[PDB]
Amino acid sequence: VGAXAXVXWXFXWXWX
Amino acid sequence: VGAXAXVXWXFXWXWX
Repeated sequence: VGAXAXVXWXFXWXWX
Repeated sequence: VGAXAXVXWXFXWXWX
């Protein structure tokens, strides 16, 4: 949750 | 995985 990989920014879900 | 909350930086495991 937040940034890198998961839900948030970068990879997986959300943005980036 | 990476940053915010989980394993990596901020909350949960690793650093921050």
